[PDB]
Amino acid sequence: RFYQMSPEERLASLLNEGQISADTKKEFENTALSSQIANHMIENQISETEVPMGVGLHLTVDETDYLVPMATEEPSVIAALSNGAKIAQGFKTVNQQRLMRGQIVFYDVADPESLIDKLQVREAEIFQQAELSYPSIVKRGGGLRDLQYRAFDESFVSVDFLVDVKDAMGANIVNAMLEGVAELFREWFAEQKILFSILSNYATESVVTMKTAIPVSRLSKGSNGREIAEKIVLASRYASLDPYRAVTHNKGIMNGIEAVVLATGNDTRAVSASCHAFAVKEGRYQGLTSWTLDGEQLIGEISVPLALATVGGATKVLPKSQAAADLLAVTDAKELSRVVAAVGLAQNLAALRALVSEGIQKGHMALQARSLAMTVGATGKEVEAVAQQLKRQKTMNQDRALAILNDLR
Amino acid sequence: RFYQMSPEERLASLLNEGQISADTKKEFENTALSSQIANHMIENQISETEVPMGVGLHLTVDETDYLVPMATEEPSVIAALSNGAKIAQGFKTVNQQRLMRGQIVFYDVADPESLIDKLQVREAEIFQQAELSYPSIVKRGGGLRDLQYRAFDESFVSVDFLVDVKDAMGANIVNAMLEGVAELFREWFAEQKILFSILSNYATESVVTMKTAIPVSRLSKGSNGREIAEKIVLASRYASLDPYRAVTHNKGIMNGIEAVVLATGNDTRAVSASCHAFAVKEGRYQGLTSWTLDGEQLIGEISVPLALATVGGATKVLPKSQAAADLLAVTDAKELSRVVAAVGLAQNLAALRALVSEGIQKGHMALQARSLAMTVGATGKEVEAVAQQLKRQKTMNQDRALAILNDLRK
Ligand SMILES: CCCCc1ccc(NS(=O)(=O)c2ccc(O)c(C(=O)O)c2)cc1
Ligand SMILES: CCCCc1ccc(NS(=O)(=O)c2ccc(O)c(C(=O)O)c2)cc1
Ligand SMILES: [Ca+2]
Repeated sequence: RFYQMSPEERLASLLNEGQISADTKKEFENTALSSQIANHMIENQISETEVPMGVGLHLTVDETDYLVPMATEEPSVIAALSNGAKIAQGFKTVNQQRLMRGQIVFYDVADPESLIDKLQVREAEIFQQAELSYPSIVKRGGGLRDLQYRAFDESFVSVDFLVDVKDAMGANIVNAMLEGVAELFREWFAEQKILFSILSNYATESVVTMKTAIPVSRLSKGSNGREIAEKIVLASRYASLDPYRAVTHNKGIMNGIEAVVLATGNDTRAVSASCHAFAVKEGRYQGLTSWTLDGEQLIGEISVPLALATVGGATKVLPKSQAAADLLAVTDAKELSRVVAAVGLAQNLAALRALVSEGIQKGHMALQARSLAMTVGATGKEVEAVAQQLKRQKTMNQDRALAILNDLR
Repeated sequence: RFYQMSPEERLASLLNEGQISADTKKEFENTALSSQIANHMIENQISETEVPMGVGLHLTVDETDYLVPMATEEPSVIAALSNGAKIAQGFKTVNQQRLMRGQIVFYDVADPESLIDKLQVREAEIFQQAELSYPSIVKRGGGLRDLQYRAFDESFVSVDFLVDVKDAMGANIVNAMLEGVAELFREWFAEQKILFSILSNYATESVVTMKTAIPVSRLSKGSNGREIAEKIVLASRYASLDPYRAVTHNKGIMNGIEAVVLATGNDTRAVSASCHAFAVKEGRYQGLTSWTLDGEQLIGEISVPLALATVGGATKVLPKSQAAADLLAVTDAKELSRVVAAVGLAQNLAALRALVSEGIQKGHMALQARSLAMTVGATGKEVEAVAQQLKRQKTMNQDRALAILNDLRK
């Protein structure tokens, strides 16, 4: 059976059955992550996806400078982060919490108030069972912190667990705790029915809020920085009115956030789900940032749930995660979340400035022009000279870039 | 001048400045994607992230069987997809559309009605110029299909463009078209002001709806399949009541969807943004699937916006994307979206069945027992033999798995 075959046997079988070509088999064999690691981490393993990784520059958070590992396939994301970080100069923490959530959900509950009374008088025993079900997190100074109770639909009761999982994302800790407590619940309440017991990825107790305050002159190379700031404010407010913009606005933010999450070995689906769900405010999907003009400064703020990890999951077992974490110089998960939120705000700034100025299309083209200048051998003032001239005609390629460079030499 | 340096020079500089260790530099150098490709795709390039890729099994969509490339770092995702697909047996398309969206947004509009009237009488010219701004897509049978107009509070007007981008995701086509039309708008309306012109990732005209119908006996190896089906229906209903569950429910779906999107070289942020926004219904974030009982069958349905690509972006320039596409063997992007939506529904089925039965933790450990057996060298009948013995006691690691394997071989 395929599940029980070695990776080599799996690839040989796919080729034999005509499901992949010999060239595809050879490419699937071209890997850099150890086969033993890859085949351990997932099931039915055959190969890997390689996502380019680069370095985001100029980010400063609470007066500490960072070099940001960013894994993405999308052109201009990393250059845009670097551009936004450089404009903003620095980011400051406004607020931060870090707890992870789980739930045990009962169903067919005749009297939710009565069930809640029986749970609430037993909270000390629940906390003791939570520790017994995962003792190591308590030893390390974390563990269950709070129990909350919600009733739904005259049938359901959610017992909400708020847990300090220290530097892990917390799925294994929380799920082990919940399974152990659910076993005790089944002993105590043999006639109540538990539907499921599972983590929640909606990590509303891991929200971090970061801000920046930018002199408006930094928003343009000319004298119209205030008029750019006013337009950034309008574009950000427009995301609160039109979900077709809000989705794209937040997608841009996530181009930066997801790139760091992926590079550091964190779970990209969990961050995406928590951030996009948090975008729903007052019943409408809206932007995750706010931009306002205060005096002669453009003020930006982001607020996102970032239950990120510096240990566990794929943060250590994948060697590239460890390499990215060395570059980023962060071992504390609270700090990781502050940095990642700042990346999202810097990314959004670069996007909004471009959108309301030359446009993102022209912004991409300017990056392409500079790349072409560098590829054909321009150095120093030559790079900006070739790139600026490339921008004056619509067709750009290496032949034209070299002709410009050689004409200038 | 980090953007000008070569990748090797970048890594040497980071080492020289004490920002990375020698061991980190060596690991960053351990790469399988061509440096020339990686350095041209992104900026400030130094290395790559490697995401394990496996094969999701048993998926059938509209009576065609598939083998699904899935790139993920999370244990159990691929085996869970395979389990859900096997239980479901097959998926059927309910409906599908495929158009991409962009917008030109005007601001400080004194009279939105008058502006819309002036644009609407000029649609032929808008259609003529959208072609001129990207003629290849029209030559290929695509292009602009519809213009819509929305006015807002605070003096904004959005001109909405609905575009057939054929097998591309469409960012380059749509953004080029919008830029060219915006130039024409500026010539026409000197007193109006355009705030921006950009695609929308909220691809509500690329929604696909897929369904499955499952005899309830298939939900348990015992005689209680109907009772499992009832609990799946209630767990799915609960996601309509509690956003704390809905987010996790949809995250599970996206473990499967994102794995295929990533493996095929598609943009994972775009799919995540469109799918999670689409989860908002009647002002509340809810599940992307529905499960009901009808005719002693468990009936599941998913509906997601999937503006996916089989050309462009990273679908061809990354060799692993082409390898994944060979394995998957879809004919066009519409078919890719149908398969990916079916993956999401199969994933959700496997998750809900486990949640209401033995629990996800027990399901993870059963898979870990087999994985440990294979990691230490078990083959054939040894895989299940080692795994079954591992589950009889508490310690789940490689040392114990190897001790069992060597003992069984004595
Ligand atoms: C210094 C470069 C200037 C131009 C530029 C700016 C940003 C990006 N990347 S982005 O922020 O990820 C991004 C991409 C596409 C988008 O549509 C959006 C959005 O609409 O908000 C955001 C790319 C180019
Ligand atoms: C045959 C395996 C049986 C057990 C099992 C089933 C599914 C998965 N993966 S999953 O669907 O991606 C997923 C993971 C974690 C989750 O909390 C959820 C959710 O809550 O919906 C979903 C893993 C294990
Ligand atoms: Ca079916």
